[PDB]
Amino acid sequence: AQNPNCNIMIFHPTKEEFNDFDKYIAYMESQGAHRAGLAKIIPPKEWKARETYDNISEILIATPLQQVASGRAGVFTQYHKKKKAMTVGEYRHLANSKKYQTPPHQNFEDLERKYWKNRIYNSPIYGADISGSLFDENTKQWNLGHLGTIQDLLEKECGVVIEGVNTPYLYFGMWKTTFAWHTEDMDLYSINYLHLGEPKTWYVVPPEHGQRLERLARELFPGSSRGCGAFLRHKVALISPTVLKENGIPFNRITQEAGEFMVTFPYGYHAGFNHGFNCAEAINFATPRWIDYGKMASQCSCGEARVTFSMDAFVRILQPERYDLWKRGQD
Ligand SMILES: O=C(O)CNC(=O)C(=O)O
Ligand SMILES: [Mg+2]
Ligand code: NI
Ligand SMILES: [Zn+2]
Repeated sequence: AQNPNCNIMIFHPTKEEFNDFDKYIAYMESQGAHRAGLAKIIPPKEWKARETYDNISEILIATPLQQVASGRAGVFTQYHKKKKAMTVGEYRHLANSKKYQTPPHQNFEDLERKYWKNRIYNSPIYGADISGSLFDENTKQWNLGHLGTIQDLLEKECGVVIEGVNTPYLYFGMWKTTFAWHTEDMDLYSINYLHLGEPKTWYVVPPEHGQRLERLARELFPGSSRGCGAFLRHKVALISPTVLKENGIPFNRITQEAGEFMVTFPYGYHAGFNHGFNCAEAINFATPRWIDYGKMASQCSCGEARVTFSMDAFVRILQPERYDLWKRGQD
C-alpha cells in the first residue's frame, strides 16, 4: 500500500504532466497521496495563473464576515458576524492596519504558536465565499473555472443527467482568519490556489481516521453534538494541534504559499488559518473514486448547514433514503 503513514505529499508536475488534470489526480492517488487527506502541487515554472494582480482592488466583498470566537484557546467555536460591504482595496488596507496586521515573528512555527495562543482574543474579518475567478481565460492548465463539472462526472459514472452548476469562489484573508474543521459538501474533493499574499496553514486528518476526529468533536462540543448528528457540517468548531495530540488523533500540517495548489480528498477533514492579507480561489470537484464517498456522506438535517442549489441532486440521486429529511432541513 502506498503512503501507509498517510503523510502529506508534495508534487512537482512538469509542464507536460500539467496538461491533463484528471490524469494527474489519478497519478497522485496511485502514489498514495489521498491517504493524507491533503496534497500540495507546485506548478511548473513555465505556468502562470494570470499576468498580474495589479487590477483587483475594485472587486467587492459584499458581506465581510467578522469571526468571533467562544471557548478556550485550543477548543473554541466561531460565529460569523456580517459587516458592511467593502472593496478588496479597502479590505487590504484594513488587513494591514495596526489592529489586524500580522505581528512580528521569527518563522512560520513562531507564528503558528502565536495563532493558537491568541486567536480567541481577536475577531478578524474574512472576505470568504465570493463567487468569481482570478484565472485568465487564456490559462489552459489547472484553471479552476474550466474544470469538468461534478454534474457531468455524476452523469458519466451513473448515467443520470441532473440540474446544477459548479463555479469557483474567492477568499480574501487577513491574519488569524480561520477555516473550521470540515469535510467538503457530499465529501467531495476541493482544490485551492493561493493567488497572492501571505501563507495559509492547513491541518488535516487522514480519511481513514475521520471518525476519530468526529468522536473527539462530540466529546469537546457536547451541546452542539446533541443538537445535530453531523454538526461539523456547520463549519464552526476549532481544535488545536496540541489538543489533537493529547487525544491521540492522527493528523498532519503544512503551510501553503502564494503560487501553490492544495487538493483535499474525499472525507479528508481540514482546518487552518491565514498568516496575513491574501487571496485564494477554490472549487469542489469529483472523480470516479468520489462516488462511493458521496453515497456514504453524512448529512446535517437540523437546519444549520444550509447549502447550495446543486447539493439537492447529489442527495436525491446518491442518498434517496435521506433525501426527504435532508430537504426538510433546507426548508
Ligand atoms: O481557504 C479557506 O478558507 C477554506 N478552504 C477550504 O476549506 C478548501 O479549499 O477546501
Ligand atoms: Mg478590480
Ligand atoms: Ni474545505
Ligand atoms: Zn446540523
